[PDB]
Amino acid sequence: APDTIINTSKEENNSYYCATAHLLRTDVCSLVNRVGIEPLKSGSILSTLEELWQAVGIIYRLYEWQHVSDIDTNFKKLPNNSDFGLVFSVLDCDIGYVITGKKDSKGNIELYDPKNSLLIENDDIKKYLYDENFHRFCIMLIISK
Amino acid sequence: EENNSYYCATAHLLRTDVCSLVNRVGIEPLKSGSILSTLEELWQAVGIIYRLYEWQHVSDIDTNFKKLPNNSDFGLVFSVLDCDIGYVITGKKDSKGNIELYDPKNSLLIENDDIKKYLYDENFHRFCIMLIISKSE
Ligand SMILES: [Cl-]
Ligand SMILES: [Cl-]
Repeated sequence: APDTIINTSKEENNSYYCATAHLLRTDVCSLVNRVGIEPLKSGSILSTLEELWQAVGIIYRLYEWQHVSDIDTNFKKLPNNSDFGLVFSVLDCDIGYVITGKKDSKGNIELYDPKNSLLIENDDIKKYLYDENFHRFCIMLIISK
Repeated sequence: EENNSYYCATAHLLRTDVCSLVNRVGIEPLKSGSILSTLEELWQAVGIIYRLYEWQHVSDIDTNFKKLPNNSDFGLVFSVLDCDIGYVITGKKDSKGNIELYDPKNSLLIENDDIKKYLYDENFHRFCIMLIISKSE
């Protein structure tokens, strides 16, 4: 349940905190006052994203590392009205990077990068994944809260 | 009752028993109709921190085993031809790198070589590994 917030600063405003707070529809202050300030567990953003979801009670299904060429095939197999996390490997990043996404009733995809306030809809999604130097990806589909 | 694989599998991995697990936790029902969902929700409750794997066919299981690091405890949720829901067993990759599987509800222990025979006998179709990172007994 949301607390009063100013988006806070330093490094609670990381992808994985920011992506998790958007999907739970809460804020990063509610996220640090419960659970705490999570360091990078085991060096993998995936591991720290997963264990942040375990801490806050998100029940998810995981889809393993694949090349970004076959991402629309994963998009097509997702159920309609579904929210999910998206961990990407990046050419100029030594760790992963997390964005959020949703599938609407009509089967469209919308992607949201909360840390950079970036919102992408179908028909701009291909250009975005290319512009962002995304290579591999891993989808975390929420089942329940 | 509470003699269910997911409770029994979680209590075997935690090095405890289900009755002292259930005064913790309570008796949580089948969340979302999913044995996977119920295992995840039971593990978050008790503090088992896991890495979730993609559902995969049982044929590709020896490769998943092959990539697991030594000294690993894990759960394994199976799809079963004659079961409407999943079934949970426990697993280990010890220091020497052998795989051992334990079905707690039916007290069965399976080691390498018998694993292909075992998974075929049990009518398992796909599977999903939950690798333990952290316990709090
Ligand atoms: Cl709202
Ligand atoms: Cl990883």
